[PDB]
Amino acid sequence: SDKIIHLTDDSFDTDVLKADGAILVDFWAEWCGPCKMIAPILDEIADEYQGKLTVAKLNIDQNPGTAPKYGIRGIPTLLLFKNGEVAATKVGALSKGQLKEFLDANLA
Repeated sequence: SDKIIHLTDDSFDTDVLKADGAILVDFWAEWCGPCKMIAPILDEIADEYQGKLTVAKLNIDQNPGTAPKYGIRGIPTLLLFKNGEVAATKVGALSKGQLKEFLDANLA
């Protein structure tokens, strides 16, 4: 993309778990309706939140390893990482407005 980290099983530790800041990970798949529905929305958020957090996308079919370690079932699942630790969790789609509220409240 441009600002979105395109994650893999092998880059997860470095990209997410080792990052000095907040990472908003999207677990998601090509066939998933709601994932695709929010994909443009993650684009918007990556812009508005520059220097506050980085957005990262793990497609859980091309990267099957990492999902089971966070007990993911329902997709999309958005996970806020704070310096490699999960602060917050949202399952399913939500609008841009609903995601602002989530981040703003959990980034504090």
